[PDB]
Amino acid sequence: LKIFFPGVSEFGKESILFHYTDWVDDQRPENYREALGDVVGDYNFICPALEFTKKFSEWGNNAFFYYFEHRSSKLPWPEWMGVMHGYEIEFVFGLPLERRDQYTKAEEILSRSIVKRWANFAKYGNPQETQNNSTSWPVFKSTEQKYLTLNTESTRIMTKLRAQQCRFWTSFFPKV
Amino acid sequence: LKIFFPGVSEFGKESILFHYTDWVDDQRPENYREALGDVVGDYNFICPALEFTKKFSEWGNNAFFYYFEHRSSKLPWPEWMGVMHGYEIEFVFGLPLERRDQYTKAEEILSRSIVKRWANFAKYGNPQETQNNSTSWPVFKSTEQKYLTLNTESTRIMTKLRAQQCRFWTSFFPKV
Amino acid sequence: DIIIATKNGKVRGMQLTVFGGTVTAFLGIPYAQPPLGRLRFKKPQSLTKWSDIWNATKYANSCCQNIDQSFPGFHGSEMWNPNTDLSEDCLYLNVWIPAPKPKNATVLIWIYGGGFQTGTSSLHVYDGKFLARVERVIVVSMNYRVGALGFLALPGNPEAPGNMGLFDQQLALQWVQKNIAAFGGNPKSVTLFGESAGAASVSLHLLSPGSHSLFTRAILQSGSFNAPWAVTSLYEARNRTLNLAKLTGCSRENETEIIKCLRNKDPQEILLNEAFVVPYGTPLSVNFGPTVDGDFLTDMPDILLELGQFKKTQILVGVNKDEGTAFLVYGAPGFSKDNNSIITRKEFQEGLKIFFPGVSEFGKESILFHYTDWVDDQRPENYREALGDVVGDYNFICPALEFTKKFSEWGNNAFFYYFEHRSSKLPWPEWMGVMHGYEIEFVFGLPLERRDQYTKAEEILSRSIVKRWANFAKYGNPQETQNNSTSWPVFKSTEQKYLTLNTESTRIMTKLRAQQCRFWTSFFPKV
Ligand SMILES: *[C@@H]1O[C@H](CO[C@H]2O[C@@H](C)[C@@H](O)[C@@H](O)[C@@H]2O)[C@@H](O[C@@H]2O[C@H](CO)[C@@H](O)[C@H](O)[C@H]2NC(C)=O)[C@H](O)[C@H]1NC(C)=O
Ligand SMILES: *[C@@H]1O[C@H](CO[C@H]2O[C@@H](C)[C@@H](O)[C@@H](O)[C@@H]2O)[C@@H](O[C@@H]2O[C@H](CO)[C@@H](O)[C@H](O)[C@H]2NC(C)=O)[C@H](O)[C@H]1NC(C)=O
Ligand SMILES: *[C@@H]1O[C@H](CO[C@H]2O[C@@H](C)[C@@H](O)[C@@H](O)[C@@H]2O)[C@@H](O)[C@H](O)[C@H]1NC(C)=O
Ligand SMILES: *[C@@H]1O[C@H](CO)[C@@H](O)[C@H](O)[C@H]1NC(C)=O
Ligand SMILES: *[C@@H]1O[C@H](CO)[C@@H](O)[C@H](O)[C@H]1NC(C)=O
Ligand SMILES: *[C@@H]1O[C@H](CO)[C@@H](O)[C@H](O)[C@H]1NC(C)=O
Ligand SMILES: *[C@@H]1O[C@H](CO)[C@@H](O)[C@H](O)[C@H]1NC(C)=O
Ligand SMILES: *[C@@H]1O[C@H](CO)[C@@H](O)[C@H](O)[C@H]1NC(C)=O
Ligand SMILES: *P(=O)(O)N(CC)CC
Ligand SMILES: [Cl-]
Ligand SMILES: [Cl-]
Ligand SMILES: [Cl-]
Ligand SMILES: [Cl-]
Ligand SMILES: [Cl-]
Ligand SMILES: [Cl-]
Ligand SMILES: [Cl-]
Ligand SMILES: [Cl-]
Ligand SMILES: [Cl-]
Ligand code: NA
Ligand code: NA
Repeated sequence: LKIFFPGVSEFGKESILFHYTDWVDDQRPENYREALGDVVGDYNFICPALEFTKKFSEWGNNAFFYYFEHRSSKLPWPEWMGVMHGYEIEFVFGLPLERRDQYTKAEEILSRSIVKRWANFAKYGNPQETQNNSTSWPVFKSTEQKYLTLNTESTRIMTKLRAQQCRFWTSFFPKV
Repeated sequence: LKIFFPGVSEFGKESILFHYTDWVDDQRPENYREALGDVVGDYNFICPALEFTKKFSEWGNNAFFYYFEHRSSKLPWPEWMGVMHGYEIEFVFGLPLERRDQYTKAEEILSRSIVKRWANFAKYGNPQETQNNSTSWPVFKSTEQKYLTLNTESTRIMTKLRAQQCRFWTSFFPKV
Repeated sequence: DIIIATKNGKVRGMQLTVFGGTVTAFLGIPYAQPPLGRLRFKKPQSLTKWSDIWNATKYANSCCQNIDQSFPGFHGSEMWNPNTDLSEDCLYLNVWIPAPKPKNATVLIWIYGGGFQTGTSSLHVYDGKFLARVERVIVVSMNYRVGALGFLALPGNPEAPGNMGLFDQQLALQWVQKNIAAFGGNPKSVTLFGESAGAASVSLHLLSPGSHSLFTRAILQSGSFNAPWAVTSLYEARNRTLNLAKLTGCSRENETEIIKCLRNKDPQEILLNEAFVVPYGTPLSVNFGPTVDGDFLTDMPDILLELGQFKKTQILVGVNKDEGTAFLVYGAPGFSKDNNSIITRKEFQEGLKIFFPGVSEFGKESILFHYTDWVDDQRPENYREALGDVVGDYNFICPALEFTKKFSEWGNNAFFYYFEHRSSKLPWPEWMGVMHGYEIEFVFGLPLERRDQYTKAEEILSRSIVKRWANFAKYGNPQETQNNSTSWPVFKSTEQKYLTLNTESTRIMTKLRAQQCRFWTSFFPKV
């Protein structure tokens, strides 16, 4: 926390530790490894993207939020780093549509779908994949905060990503 | 804080200090004297009474909440202790209706009104003073949290007493 | 060196250090032909075009006007008196711009009050250099003609049509439309703001077809055109124009001759006679003000308001906690700024005669009935407090609240403030409380100057108002979004939520003076 939160009241940092280390439970050895990464990505990316989406949508425009959960079959970084920052891009750009290329079959399908949703969004303002019985992507509203999960198995509609974490980053931390 | 919050993580207590000492501004010499009392009465009385009232009312019953702001003309405790715990009782019981007794005129009127509201509540479930162009006492709802202020000058309808303080006592502190 | 090219010529401004930074100020830019001689009492005539550099390096002449001589040497009163020479050649304006030159800055245009009989844009409390520095808006202010010179009316007749001084403001809003891009300003984002008669002025430009496209939003501090002092009737205006003629031996039979005669008079002769054009007036008399002229104002403005005939845009509207007090030392028996002014019932009564001259007896008993049902009859400052509430509720507070309601019923967002902070530096005594006119220095940021003996809580208070005023102007929403500030709710009929402005805690409340204004608003207009 000292690395990532340099100045950084001591109480600021205890507060991050308090929020992120109420273990369930204190047994699991990868507890603190998993907490540091969530701290970093929730503070830096996830809550600020969710807060932008809320505020933006409160002025009346349609907004769609995704949660990307697929780890590349070809990721060179180790397993513990999971679904990393930067690693949806090759799905968005379609690199897995190139079969010459050693991605799984489920990855081609996954990327074909994202490409289609990205392109429908661009042409028509609506990120639907309309042909293949795909889960329908609901608009994101304050109040419901529905988002769509992107993964090889089943995509889901869920609500209020990191509600508890981001209440922390969003209401409390800016105060310290 | 050590006196009132004995065991009492150190971080618990810093958190109270953080919440209650963001001065506006750091100039005022009675800043810390005023903060300690608010800490004590918000934690011990005010937020728990407001949370009870909310939760109770969420099940459908009419609920009325008052904020008593009048300091007795006869208070023996010093001025800085202000509108103290325990000192509405003599207004509720009508002691100021006894003129023999050295309370101001505005205090007789104030107590006559409370007596009337207390008694109408008891007989009719509605704490209104209906005859003397009195401010009407709105029910307390979650959502609006309207309450009525009781004082000699003008009674008011206000909303969300100590909203910021009690978010602290109510959501956060129980965690420490 | 800082020269800006305008449609009529180049103008040179001056640099100013404010808070370790710099604002450029162009004080004294002319915006119309001087309204002298043949032009006296006429609509401002557009400005000719000058080669060479006009130097805008000091404030210009203030318009001719009577001066407050009640309290010589007293800063409370004399802070409002003019501080540049009086002259009929007073049609000038001031521009303050952030340094560096902003790219497309929001514009705040100030319109001073003074009962339409007095005032000037060059007062210290109207100095927009703090706003420019702090919020990087552009501040513009203008002098416009006051008294008979600015509002004499002989309805229909262009030699003295009425409302000239509102036309002066207008022609100034025009100069901003044509000229303010040159200065880095956005003509498409202009907010008018003004206090007292200056606020009534802002509210009539909301009603004037000719002003519709010369601004975006409006702020009205302690004033609106539905206040009882704000519009002179056609009846009264004629009486007054003829009474003026009579008093200067200018009675004629050819109204065009009355005017030619009045144009031979000299400014002092005219000024000197204004106060007596009415059999009696009050400390709140507006002898020569706005009239329905069929030009600037096309119909009684109460009718325009009721029937939704005004520019559709957001408004910010406010009043101060003790509007009425300042007037009581100008003629109410037993009042004085030099003591605590505990008056008697019979004094209260004689005071209603002061403020409510004609004035059915029953009208006045009705005010007494409404305002003297004591709770309770014990308190010695009871009648002192009632007279001031009477005066400020009738004259400012209820008419501002009624304007806000009616305006908002047509669909626009509206925000209402209740200003409750008394200046740590107020020279007037304590009993006069939060006085009319004393929010202005907070709005203009004078308390941001620490050199200056305001408390810390006052700096913070003014920084916040500045921020809310500026967000309103740029974005139509008077929020202070960064510092966990109370959120300012829109004002709706039905709820009538308003925000309180004070050093301790700001609140959301509802239905300011509900009981008082039911009185002024439904009942009194009947008497
Ligand atoms: C409309 O004007 C007349 C004019 O009366 C005035 O004469 C002016 C030149 C000026 O000196 C002024 O002070 C003076 O009163 C008003 O008529 C007057 O009204 C009062 C009360 O009604 C009488 O006591 C005066 O004697 C009377 N004067 C004359 C010569 O008729 C009239 O009141 C006015 N209307 C209003 C009330 O504004
Ligand atoms: C508060 O002062 C007022 C104002 O009148 C006076 O101003 C004082 C400060 C003092 O210089 C005094 O001599 C001056 O006249 C007082 O009202 C006055 O009351 C006096 C007492 O007889 C009357 O003579 C006046 O008519 C009246 N003045 C007017 C024209 O309004 C007032 O009595 C005083 N009261 C206090 C101390 O509460
Ligand atoms: C400056 O911005 C211009 C428009 O900005 C305004 O839009 C208005 C409708 C109003 O809402 C204001 O409050 C906005 O700020 C734009 O058209 C101009 O071209 C811009 N000029 C520049 C940068 O030179
Ligand atoms: C739709 O379905 C076909 C066959 O089932 C498949 O080949 C293709 O990848 C799908 N298209 C999209 C847009 O996902
Ligand atoms: C109602 O009013 C009367 C007279 O104004 C007063 O004596 C009494 O105290 C009031 N009653 C109540 C219930 O407050
Ligand atoms: C304008 O001011 C500048 C000061 O440098 C100078 O050129 C000149 O004296 C002025 N022009 C006048 C006085 O008309
Ligand atoms: C009145 O005489 C004046 C002299 O200029 C003139 O303005 C006007 O035409 C005359 N009005 C009439 C027709 O009486
Ligand atoms: C916001 O907060 C800072 C520090 O607490 C303060 O210096 C500043 O005055 C505030 N800004 C506004 C717009 O009130
Ligand atoms: P304002 O301009 O101060 N004014 C309204 C008439 C009070 C005298
Ligand atoms: Cl475990
Ligand atoms: Cl799917
Ligand atoms: Cl989650
Ligand atoms: Cl302080
Ligand atoms: Cl009441
Ligand atoms: Cl509170
Ligand atoms: Cl009393
Ligand atoms: Cl606040
Ligand atoms: Cl009120
Ligand atoms: Na915390
Ligand atoms: Na009546």
